[PDB]
Amino acid sequence: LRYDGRVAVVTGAGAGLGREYALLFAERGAKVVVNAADIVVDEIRKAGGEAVADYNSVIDGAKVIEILVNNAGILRDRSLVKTSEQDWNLVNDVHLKGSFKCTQAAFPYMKKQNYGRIIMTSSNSGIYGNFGQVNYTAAKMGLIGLANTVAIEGARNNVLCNVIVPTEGILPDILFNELKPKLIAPVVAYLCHESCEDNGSYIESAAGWATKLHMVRGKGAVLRPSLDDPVTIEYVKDVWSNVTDMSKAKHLGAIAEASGTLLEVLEKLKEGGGDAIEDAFEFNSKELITYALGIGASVKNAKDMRFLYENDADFAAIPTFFVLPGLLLQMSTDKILHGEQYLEIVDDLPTSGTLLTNGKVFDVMDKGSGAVVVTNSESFDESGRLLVRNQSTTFIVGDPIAGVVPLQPAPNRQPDATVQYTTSEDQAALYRLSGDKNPLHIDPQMALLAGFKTPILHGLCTLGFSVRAVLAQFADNNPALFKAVKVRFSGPVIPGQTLRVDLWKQGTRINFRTVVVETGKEVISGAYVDLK
Amino acid sequence: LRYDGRVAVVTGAGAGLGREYALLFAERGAKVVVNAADIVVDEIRKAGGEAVADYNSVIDGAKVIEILVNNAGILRDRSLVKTSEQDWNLVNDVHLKGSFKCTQAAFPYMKKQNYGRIIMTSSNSGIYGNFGQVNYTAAKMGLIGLANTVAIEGARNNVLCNVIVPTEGILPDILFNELKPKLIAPVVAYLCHESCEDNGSYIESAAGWATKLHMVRGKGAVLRPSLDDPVTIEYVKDVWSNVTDMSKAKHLGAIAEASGTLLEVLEKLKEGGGDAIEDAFEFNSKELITYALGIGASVKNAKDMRFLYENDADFAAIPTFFVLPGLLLQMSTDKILHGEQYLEIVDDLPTSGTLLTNGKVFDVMDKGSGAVVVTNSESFDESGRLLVRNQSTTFIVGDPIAGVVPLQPAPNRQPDATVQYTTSEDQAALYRLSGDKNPLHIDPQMALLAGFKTPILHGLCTLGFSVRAVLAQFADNNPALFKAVKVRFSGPVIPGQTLRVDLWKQGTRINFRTVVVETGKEVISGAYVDLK
Repeated sequence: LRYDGRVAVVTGAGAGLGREYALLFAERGAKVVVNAADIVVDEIRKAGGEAVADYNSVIDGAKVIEILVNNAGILRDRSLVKTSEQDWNLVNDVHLKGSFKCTQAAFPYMKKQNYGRIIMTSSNSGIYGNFGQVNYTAAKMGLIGLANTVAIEGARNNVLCNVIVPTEGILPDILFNELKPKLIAPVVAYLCHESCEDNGSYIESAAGWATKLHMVRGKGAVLRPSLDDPVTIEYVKDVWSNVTDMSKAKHLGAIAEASGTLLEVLEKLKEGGGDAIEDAFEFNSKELITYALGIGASVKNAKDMRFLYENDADFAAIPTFFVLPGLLLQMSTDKILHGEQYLEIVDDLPTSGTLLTNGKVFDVMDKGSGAVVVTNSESFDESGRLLVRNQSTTFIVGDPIAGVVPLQPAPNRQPDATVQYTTSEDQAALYRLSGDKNPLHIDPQMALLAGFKTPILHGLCTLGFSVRAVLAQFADNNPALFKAVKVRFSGPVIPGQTLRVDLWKQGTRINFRTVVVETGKEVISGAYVDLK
Repeated sequence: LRYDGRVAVVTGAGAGLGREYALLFAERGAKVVVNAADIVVDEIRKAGGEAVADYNSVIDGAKVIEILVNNAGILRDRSLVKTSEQDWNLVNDVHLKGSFKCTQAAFPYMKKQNYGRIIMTSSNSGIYGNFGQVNYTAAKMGLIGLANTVAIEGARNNVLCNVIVPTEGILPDILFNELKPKLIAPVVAYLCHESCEDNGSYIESAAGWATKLHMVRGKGAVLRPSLDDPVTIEYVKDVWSNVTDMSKAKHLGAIAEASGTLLEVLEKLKEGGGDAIEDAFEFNSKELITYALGIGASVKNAKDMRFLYENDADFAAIPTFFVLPGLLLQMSTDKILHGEQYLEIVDDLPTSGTLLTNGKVFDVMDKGSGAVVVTNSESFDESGRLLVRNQSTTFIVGDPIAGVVPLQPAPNRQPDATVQYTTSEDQAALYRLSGDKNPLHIDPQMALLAGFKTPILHGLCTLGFSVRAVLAQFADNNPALFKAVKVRFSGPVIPGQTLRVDLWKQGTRINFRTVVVETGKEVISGAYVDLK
């Protein structure tokens, strides 16, 4: 890996980092300008290489120019109140202004040639701050903003610009003896080679180790209940833990990205409001298979492999998996017997990704000794495609409007088919791993407090078993044929009990009901699956 | 939420952002200095408030001073080659130098009072870069490095410093009409209130929305095979995808953190070398329970609740769970019949966290038509406590040294106890979710290619069942009494088959063997558990 036919300019090449950038560049074929200087020139030459000396100050970069590594620097470390005009000025001049001048003078030559490699030297002191160094930390972070723009103005003509970040009392020998300039030079050298396509990077390096730094941005938070309200200081406070929550932080690539996300916020806020809920749902094959096993899919069934092994050619979710994002969001906060469920697949389903879901109360009813709340939820993928409609009906102890999906009673005749599934005693202990942690499905004491003699199976688990019976029986176990499910949860199932699913075929629609065999009791009623 | 007994200074308060910072501060009780100015003073006064005018330039901050929001600015947008002396200078002077001067003059008053709130104005242009703006982007990122140090020098006396980041052609009305200065003012106001303890923050805000930005740092990568080798450009290249891998990126709080991690790298490299492997293992109760169910723990057993429900007062891992970090790391790359396993718990086990694990080949042997590789692994928690020793022996078709843990043959007499466990047909389909995805435990075609007639259960799953028999039988199901396990995997188990574990008690040590009941064949041999 060489640098034949290349000219490199190193500022502050008299010593330290610069000096070693000089030697390595010459070592590997490049002809070098050492911007003190004479000692390095003669040493490069004697080692068998081509190089010229330069005595110019970085303020005067035009004469320097006539690869560019900006490395010259000075120190004038003072406290804040003790940092004078000359202190501020001389540090800002050599580091920031100087790098600008020198990059300025070199660029035309690099762009008209369609090849260029520029380097700025920043430091952790700039990145993090450091007591008693305002001038220097202002300057070295300034070099990052300089580079960010030099990178962009050079991009389309192969003129690239990156940032190198070279990291009392007594150090341990192993550390002190590895903190040497010779070990950082090759990172800089690689960032200045033809094969490198890095542009706008921050690379930290020392002691023969390197990493990349970049800025990330939190999800953040809207600062008013609606578009029709102002922003009050009291709201900013009440919402500050969300503003500064970095747990979902992301890196943006360019200013237009930073600018284009505001629209989304405003539109969301406008279409609905502050009485809406939002959350992220990450998944991969692991969660898909965990769920399928939770609802009884088994490798004893050849047709189930597709739901149980990620490398199967037909690997897919059982589509009721997509009740979870809606479910978890709606039970995460309160703004509770799960009584009815509706789920609509609207588009082809993926096998992984990061979903965005919303939550809105759709309808509230009054049933004497109780209230019914109908909650509507939509799930979208990362690019913004709508995947799922979730409508859930809850009863809170203690006339539906249009758009509330009604139940359909069983066709008054013998079922066309029946399917029996035995559940295991661990069915709920397994199903709850898909995210529904309610203690009444596992903890005897909490089940009792919720009015059950033993822990009961999740209603949505029983729905899972039922949709599986529908799909094996009427859709050849093809999940892409599933359109929608609607269900009333009408009774408790105990893990270990046996289910029978009664099915009636009526065109597109499979009516069904689910009975616990040992008691004779109905546990899913008024229910159907729509196929495609 | 008011600002009584507070004096605030706003630069560039004549218009825009500044103007509205002026009004809100006065609106809520503070007496204000509007640094054009007269129009704002008279308007603050008429609205019923106290404020004075100021005509001083930000370069001359001493006269301004006699809360500080630095907001004055200018624009001189030029291309890189077209940015002159006056262009660079005037933008750097008003933004960067000006903010310094003004913060400089105000600090003494804030520190000797033990109360202070300072604000710098940066921009996304600085943070990301923007074509044709070098002077401005250099300056606005410079303000971040300025603030980073002002924050630190003010911290111990309640003098806090934060950064506000206020975000052609035709915009949509909804966006254009919300991009107004009045909506950003309260974020700045909150960052300048007594209740706020934010120091060194970057807060982005616009259109009644806000988030926090911060710099993160990748795990990075060592740039040489050992401490005895130099760093070559060729190695930096070969290793560059690891250097710039941001998938494990973390935020550091201070420069000393950035500096203190280098030592660890050097020491690691020294103790061993480049012939070692490293990886991260994240877990919580979900993975713990997924694993316990995978090895047969069941809510039918009262003593198993502790392994199956996260809110149980005795919630714990079954300790063989901690074979996984070692296992996954060692099978992730090659640098394969699993023949023997050893696992030592060295310290109290947690129920979540992020583990660090290493991998080193300990011994290689030559067994005629095959080679034995003994691999050693250590797992540590986040603070650095050693939790696990993992020694695994593999056979690769086609004299052990000290420190290779030997097998111990069964005591020659009838077992003291026996335990029978039926596995389910889905045992491997479930167990593989704990991370061992080898297709031969699930896919018939791949099992065959690996020389098995049907998919076989993972050997480590069978070890799990066996240690469970040991713990229920001899340790009262107390996982904290488990010290170590050693095993030869001596035959295949098919999911659905029945296991019997034969146990012999001999003080601290429980010898055991595991037999498939239906065939009569031994599947775990030469094996023991050490208890505490």
